[PDB]
Amino acid sequence: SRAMMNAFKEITTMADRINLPRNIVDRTNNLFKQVYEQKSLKGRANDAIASACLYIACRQEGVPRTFKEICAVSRISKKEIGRCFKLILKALETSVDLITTGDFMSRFCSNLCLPKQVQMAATHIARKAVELDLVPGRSPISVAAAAIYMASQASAEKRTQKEIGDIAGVADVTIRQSYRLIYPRAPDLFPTDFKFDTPVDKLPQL
Repeated sequence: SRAMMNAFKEITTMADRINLPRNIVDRTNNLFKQVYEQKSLKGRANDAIASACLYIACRQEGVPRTFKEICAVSRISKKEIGRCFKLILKALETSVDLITTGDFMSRFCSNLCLPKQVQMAATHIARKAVELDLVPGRSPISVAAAAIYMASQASAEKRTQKEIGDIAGVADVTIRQSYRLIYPRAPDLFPTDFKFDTPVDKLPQL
């Protein structure tokens, strides 16, 4: 047992750089030990397997912007976390898709001190994203709550998957399946309003 003890130090060191509490460090640790012996993770990326697990326990509630942020905390082969991620996600998808309807108001989506600047900026992204059909996996209203958590990372306004997506009582497959594939290689969905409070000029991924 060696790499196993090395993946536990990368699971707690990653949450310490994401500004998250030990709560996310308790899920990323139990997430790696639960998928550390999978039939596709003999041990070729202890830091890449933990980073993904972090994007899970945090995407549920405790991560601003999106995975693009949970990645800035880890730098172990960014070409693997993407794969190993789909593996730790299949072992625990979610099964929350049971609303995707109580998000048309978009008024209670800013109960965490969020500025309307990102509220009108998010609608602009889902405006051309839903009108162009880039990821109609679930429904259109899903792009509404996914555009709110997507604008938080491009409107110089960071938030949390909880106060940004959980407050929408929509579904985890709406924000994660809305941007999971709503861009070819960047957020080029803005119509012209979203001036891009943040200087990303290329902020893909949610």
